[PDB]
Amino acid sequence: DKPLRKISAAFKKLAIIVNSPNPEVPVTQFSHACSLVSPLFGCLGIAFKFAEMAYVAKVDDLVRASSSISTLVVMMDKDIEADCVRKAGSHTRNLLRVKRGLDMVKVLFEQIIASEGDNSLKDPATKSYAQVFAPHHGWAIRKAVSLGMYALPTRAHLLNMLKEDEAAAKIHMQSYVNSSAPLITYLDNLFLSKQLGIDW
Ligand SMILES: CCCCCCCCCCCCC/C=C/[C@@H](O)[C@H](COP(=O)(O)O)NC(=O)CCCCCCCCCCC
Repeated sequence: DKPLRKISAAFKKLAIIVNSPNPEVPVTQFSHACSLVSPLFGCLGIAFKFAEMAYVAKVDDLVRASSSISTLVVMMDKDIEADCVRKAGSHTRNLLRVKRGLDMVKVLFEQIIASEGDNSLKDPATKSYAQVFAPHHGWAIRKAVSLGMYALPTRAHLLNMLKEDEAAAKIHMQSYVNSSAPLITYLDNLFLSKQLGIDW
């Protein structure tokens, strides 16, 4: 019942698996881990419940994909063979949006850690969003998100919703930051090594 701990435990397993040469990452286990992140977006206010749904929709596709597909590589190789990589709703396309979700949380976590003593979430939330999603979300979406900033809870309140004190929240947020880093790099390299790009 400790959402940050579930997140930290799940991504630590992925970081371990992935710090192997030639890793075999199960879609099942990957999408499960990703869904553990979902509630964080809920904790960022009622406007951002919509950001949660947008994230949850992508993760849910990875979940359905995992019923008939073993690894993230196999998933991308299928889409590559059907030439449907960037088609709206393809597993690989959703995979890329989900990777950004993870990065989003990671940078948010960094920004929150680097802004201790500030009880407001506005600066960490806008900086992390500008960095991760500004190059990809259109003007329309970004305007909405910018409006969403006005419903942000306090820092202390967020922590209360995650049921952590300052010290514990810091350890589990830092853990996710540590674990998610090589995973994101691994996911980026999956797209780069197949010349798909990460910008679409
Ligand atoms: C007046 C009420 C206030 C409304 C304010 C609206 C709140 C912002 C809602 C943000 C949802 C935008 C998610 C973007 C959806 C799609 O454009 C993309 C591409 O999907 P595709 O075209 O392949 O179907 N979806 C994503 O990139 C999923 C990313 C989900 C996580 C991003 C939100 C995180 C924002 C954090 C802000 C603290």
